[PDB]
Amino acid sequence: LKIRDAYTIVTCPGRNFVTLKIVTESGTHGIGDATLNGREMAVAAYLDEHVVPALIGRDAGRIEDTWQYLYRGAYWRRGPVTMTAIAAVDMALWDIKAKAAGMPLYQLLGGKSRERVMTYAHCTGQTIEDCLGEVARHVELGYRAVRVQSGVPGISLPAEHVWSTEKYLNHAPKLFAAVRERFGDDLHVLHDVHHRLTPIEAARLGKAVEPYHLFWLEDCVPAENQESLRLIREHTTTPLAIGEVFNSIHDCRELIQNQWIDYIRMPLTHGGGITAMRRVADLASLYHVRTGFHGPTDLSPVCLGAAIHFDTWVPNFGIQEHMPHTDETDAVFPHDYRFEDGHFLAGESPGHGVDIDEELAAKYPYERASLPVNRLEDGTLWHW
Amino acid sequence: LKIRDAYTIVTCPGRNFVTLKIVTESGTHGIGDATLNGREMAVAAYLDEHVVPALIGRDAGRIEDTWQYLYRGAYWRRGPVTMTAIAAVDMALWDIKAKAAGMPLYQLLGGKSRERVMTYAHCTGQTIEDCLGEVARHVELGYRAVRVQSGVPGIETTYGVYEPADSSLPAEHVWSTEKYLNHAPKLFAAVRERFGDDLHVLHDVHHRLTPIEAARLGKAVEPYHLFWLEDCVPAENQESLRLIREHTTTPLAIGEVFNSIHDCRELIQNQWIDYIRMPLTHGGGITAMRRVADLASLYHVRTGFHGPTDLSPVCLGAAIHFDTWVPNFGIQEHMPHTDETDAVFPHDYRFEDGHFLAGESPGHGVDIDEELAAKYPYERASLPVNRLEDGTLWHW
Ligand SMILES: [Mg+2]
Ligand SMILES: [Mg+2]
Repeated sequence: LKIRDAYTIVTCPGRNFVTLKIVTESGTHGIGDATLNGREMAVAAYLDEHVVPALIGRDAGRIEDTWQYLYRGAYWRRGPVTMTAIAAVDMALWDIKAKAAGMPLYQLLGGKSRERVMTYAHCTGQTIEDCLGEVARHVELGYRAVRVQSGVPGISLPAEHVWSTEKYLNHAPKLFAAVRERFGDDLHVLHDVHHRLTPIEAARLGKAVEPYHLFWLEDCVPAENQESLRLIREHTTTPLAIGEVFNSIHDCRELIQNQWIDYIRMPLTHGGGITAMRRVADLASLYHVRTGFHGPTDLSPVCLGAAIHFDTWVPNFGIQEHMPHTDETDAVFPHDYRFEDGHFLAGESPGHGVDIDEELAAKYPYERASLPVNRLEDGTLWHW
Repeated sequence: LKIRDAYTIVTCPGRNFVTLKIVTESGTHGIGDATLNGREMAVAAYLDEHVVPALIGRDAGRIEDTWQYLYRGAYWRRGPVTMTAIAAVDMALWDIKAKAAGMPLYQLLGGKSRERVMTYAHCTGQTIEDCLGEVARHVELGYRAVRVQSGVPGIETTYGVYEPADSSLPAEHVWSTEKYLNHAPKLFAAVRERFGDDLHVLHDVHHRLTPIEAARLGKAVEPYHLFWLEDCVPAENQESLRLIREHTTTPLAIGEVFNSIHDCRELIQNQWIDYIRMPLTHGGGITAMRRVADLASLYHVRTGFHGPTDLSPVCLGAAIHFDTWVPNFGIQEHMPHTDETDAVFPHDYRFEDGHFLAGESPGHGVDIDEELAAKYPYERASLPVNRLEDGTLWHW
C-alpha cells in the first residue's frame, strides 16, 4: 500500500470538477474530490506542485499521519485552498483503506446508524407562486424536505447582482406562510439567507418565521466572527444552520460549544475530509448539533458518495442536501449510491463506491466560471 | 484610470518569489508581493486564473472596493492562499495610488510617526558559545536587538539553527520538548552574562510547546527580560494563549502564520499577546493590516511584522513605509536578501545603524526588473516537517 502514483484530473462535464487519484504499488486506487467552486485551479496547483510529489512512496495506510503531515506541514494552516487539497488526499486514502478492508466506507466508519439518508431539494421561483409550483413538483418526486427561495419584488467573470435587505425582510415571511397554506405542516421547509443580513436583522427574520416552523434558517450572517450568531440565537427559536463556507473545526468550535447553531453545514470536500469531519460531527454531538452537509452540484459525485457513507454511520445526522448532477457528470463519475423516494441509500461496493472514467473526463476540458457578487443599491460591495 | 494589464512574475534569485504587477491605461504601474513559502504555485494559480481576469478594466483607484470584491467575492473567505493573493493586489494598488499622489507610501498613510525603524537580526549557532559569537558580530553591526537560537544537546536539529526551505521535498527533523525546555534558559542567561541588559533579546519557540509548557518557559526566562517569546503554541484555538498569559510576565508575540483579523481578534481583545506578527503579504495587505494594527493599539499591542527572506523586497519596502507611519510600531524583523534578490527588486529603503529608513520615491519605492527576474527560473523548495522522537508528526 505504498503510493506509486498520485495526480489530479480536471474535467468539466457540465461544470468544473477537480479530482485527486492515488494509486498504490499493489494497484488499489482511491479518489478524492478537490473541487473549490470559482477557484478551482488554485487547488489543482496546490496539489500538483506541492502535495502530490510528497505523496509518492508514503504508506497509504497512514491516513492520520498524512493528514497531520499536510495540515501541520504546510506551515500556513487552514483555508479553503489548503483544506480542500487536504480533503482530497484524505478522501482518496479512506477510499483505499475501505477497499483494502473489503468494506463499503460506512462499515469502516463504525457501521450503519440508519437505513436511509433523508435529503432536501431546491425549490426556486421568480414569484411565490412560481416557487409553490416547484414545491409541488418535488413533493411528487418523493422529497420530504424542500428549500424554498423566491424573488424579491422591486429587486466567466463574476455576475453582478443587486440586493435590498429591507425589501427581502418584508417579503420572505410571506413565502413561508404560502408554503404552509398550500402544503401543510408535515413537509420540512428550509431557507437559505445566504449571508446577507446583520445579526439583529436575522433575529428579526427568525422571529417573523417562527409560526412556520422552518427546519432551518441557513447562513444568516457572515460568521468569520463567530459571535455574530449570538444575537440571533438569543432572540429566536427558529433553528439555525451555518458553515458551508467553513474549512476548519476552528471556524465553528465556539458556534457549537455556545449552542448558537443547530446544524453544521461544512462538507467533506471543503472541511478536510473524513478525518476532520468525524471530529467536527463528534464535537457537534455533545451539544445536540446535527450534520447538514453542503451538497451542491459543485461538489462532485466523489464527495456525494463519501458523504452518503458518512451520513449513514454518523449518529447525529441531520439531512443531506441534494442538487442532482448532470448525466454527463454521472457518467464521468460512476457510483453505486442510489436515490429513491426522497432518500439516499449507501453503496455496498468496497471504498466510497465512486470511480472516475479518466478517458471520458478528458473529453470535457476546463471552462472558467466564477461565482457572482452582490452589491447594494448604492453600489456597496456586499455578501452574495 | 482603469487597469489595462495585470500579471504575475515568478523568479528564484536565491529562493522563490511571486510578484503581481498591475498596469493602468496611462502606463503607471504598481507591484505587490504574492510569495507564500513552500506553496508558491497555489497563489500563482489563484492570481493567474481567478483574480487577474477580473482586474482588467477595474478602476485602479478603488482600493477598498477591490479588496472587498476579492475578499467577499471569493465566497470562500480567509486562508493563506486567498489572503496572499488579495494582499498582492492590495499592495500593488497602494503602490499605484501613492505614485498618483506623488508621495512615498508612508505619507499617504498619515505621515511619519518616527525617524527610523528599529530592527532585529537573527543570531544562531550549534552551541550557546557559537550563538554568542553571532550576537557579538551583530552588535558590532549596530543592531540594538537580536533573536537568539541555539542547538539543543541530544537533538540533531532544532528551529533556527539559514534558509528553512532547503529541499525539494520536506526535510524531516526530530524534536524533544523536554530537552529544549531544560536547555533554553541557559542560552538567555549566557547572552545576558556576556552582553548585559541594554540589548534587546528575542526568541522564537516556533510552535513546539503546549500552553502549560510555554507558561513554564516564560516564567523560567523572566530574569532575562526578553523583548518577546514568539509563537509558543499553535494558535488556531486562540484560547491556547490564556494559560501562558496567566502564568508569566515575559512578553509574548504571535501571528506570522495568520492571514486574517479573525485569527487574532480575541488574542488582542483579551490582552493575551504583546506583539502581532502577521505581515503585509500574508495578512491581506495594507488595507487589512491597518485595521489589525488599529485594533491592536486599543490594547497596547504593537506591530512586529514577520520579515523573513521569503517575503520579497516588495513586502519589505511596503512594510517599512507602514512601520514608519503606524503609531503602535514594535519592531521590524530583518533577514537580509541575497545580492541577486536585491538586484531583481531595486528599492529605495535603507538600512543604517540597526534601523530601516523609509524611501522617499512615490509608491512603496520598490520595483521589479523583469528582464533580470527572467534569468532565475522557479525551483521547488518545501519547508521541513518536525517529528517527535517516537515518530509523531509534530509542529515545525
Ligand atoms: Mg447555502
Ligand atoms: Mg517566527
